[PDB]
Amino acid sequence: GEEEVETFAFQAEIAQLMSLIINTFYSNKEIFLRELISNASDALDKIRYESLTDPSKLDSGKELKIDIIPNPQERTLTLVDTGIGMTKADLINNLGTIAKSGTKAFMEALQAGADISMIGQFGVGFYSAYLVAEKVVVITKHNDDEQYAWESSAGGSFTVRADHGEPIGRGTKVILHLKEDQTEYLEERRVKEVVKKHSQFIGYPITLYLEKER
Ligand SMILES: COc1c(C)cnc(Cn2cc(C#CCC(C)(C)O)c3c(Cl)nc(N)nc32)c1C
Repeated sequence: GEEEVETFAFQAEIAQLMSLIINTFYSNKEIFLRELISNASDALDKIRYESLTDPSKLDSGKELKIDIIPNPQERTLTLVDTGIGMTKADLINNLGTIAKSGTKAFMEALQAGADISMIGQFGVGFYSAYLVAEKVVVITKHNDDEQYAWESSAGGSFTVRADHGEPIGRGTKVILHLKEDQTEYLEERRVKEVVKKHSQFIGYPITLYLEKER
């Protein structure tokens, strides 16, 4: 009803990127974590910076953090930040619009012998989620907008709806529904090893949750 879903097509360039990400043979999948962590960090930087001018921007939650939560029984890995969040326009229009050129350069660079690990230099690392995820759900809440859920299982489309499930207050929760072959990422020990390798110096506390059972 009010949480009625609308389905949208990805920009052509982004659909091909995502296909390339899903169908290229590439073993170093763990780079997805660096990119999602990097995104969480920039969103937290943004809200911190804006809060300096206008401190009431933190009324929706003072704490600036990242939690990484592996759940084996649901086959999900979640990354939750208390960053700036995304508006409806961001999710439907602006993120796609901005990412076209990065996507097009990335693919050109791949043709010319760059590797998929370099996705972050092109501003489009979010889509490396599909190295490991069959489906990605993003819950997000920006100040003065309402909470939204974005979802996609690739194949060229995404859905956006109002989300009246549990309030996140402010931020983004990226829920990675992992592929059957990628369950190593549902163990804290693996997640820890990847965070130490690639994201040790992030300027926010990253709590790695321990799976309650394997
Ligand atoms: C819907 O899913 C996505 C898609 C399709 C593409 N990219 C991203 C990456 N991304 C982008 C975020 C943003 C923003 C808008 C500004 C920069 C104005 O805050 C943004 C934010 Cl605000 N937070 C996080 N964690 N990631 C973000 C996501 C999550």
